[PDB]
Amino acid sequence: PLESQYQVGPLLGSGGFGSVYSGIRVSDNLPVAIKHVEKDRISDWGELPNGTRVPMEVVLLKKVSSGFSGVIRLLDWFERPDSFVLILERPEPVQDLFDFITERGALQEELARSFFWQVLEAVRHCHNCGVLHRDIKDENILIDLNRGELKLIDFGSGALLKDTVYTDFDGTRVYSPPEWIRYHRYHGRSAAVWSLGILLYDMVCGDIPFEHDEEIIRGQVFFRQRVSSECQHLIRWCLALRPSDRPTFEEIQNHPWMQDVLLPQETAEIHLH
Ligand SMILES: CC(C)(C)Nc1nnc(-c2ccc3[nH]cc(-c4nccc(C5CC5)n4)c3c2)o1
Repeated sequence: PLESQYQVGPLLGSGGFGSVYSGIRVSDNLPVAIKHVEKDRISDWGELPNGTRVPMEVVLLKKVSSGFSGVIRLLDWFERPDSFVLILERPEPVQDLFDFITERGALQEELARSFFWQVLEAVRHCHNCGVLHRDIKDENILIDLNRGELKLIDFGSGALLKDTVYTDFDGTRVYSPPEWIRYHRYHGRSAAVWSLGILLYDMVCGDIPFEHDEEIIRGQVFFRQRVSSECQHLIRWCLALRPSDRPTFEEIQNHPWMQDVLLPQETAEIHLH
């Protein structure tokens, strides 16, 4: 099944719950990415329409797959005795937003606006299709350098979206909201908005605002870089301590800092080429 259909490049990276290889489909030469998940390391098992037990990442990616390219395409998946293999789209040339920010330091605001807008569009699409990612960060965002288009990746910490409380959490501590640190309780939308504020701060400052649990709970945001007041306001709003004080996605995208956003293609010519 697999060996025939795909040629395997080197490793692209690995985290908890996954290892990802660069790869090529032999039939069309289409660039792919090949993700392997060990069954013994899966803490959160999903179920398909078929009534078949597979990793949650597969459930979530199937639920969001259609014309929309702000989320990574799941092309195919396989089961093996001890593992699962996911075939995912791979743009070329591409670069991880974590590496991209590392290289450039603070992003100019025009570029941050485009990037953050596209992530917001992506996350809205996820919620629309019933999916909550739970690990929004620079590491889980890819830049298609030719098209200036961003893509959410790694739904291995994700869950079905629900409007009731979540008591489990598998994503990145430093990106997690204060309600999780203190009460091991949160709600999806409000918690995602927090992690997006961490993301925006990362984009405009070159680094994340908080390292320890104590700083997260204090919720005081210091800017080490020149950032506009409109941008500051938005970040501080997303990073409100009390979830109900956080903006909704509509209110984020209607904020004054998010006006006159560049199209992706414009974003590439000015900022990436
Ligand atoms: C832990 C991590 C980020 C490796 N998990 C992950 N899960 N899926 C991917 C994933 C899926 C499709 C992809 N297509 C292209 C990449 C890729 N390209 C360049 C650099 C990177 C590194 C962060 C992994 N990924 C890709 C990754 O990564």
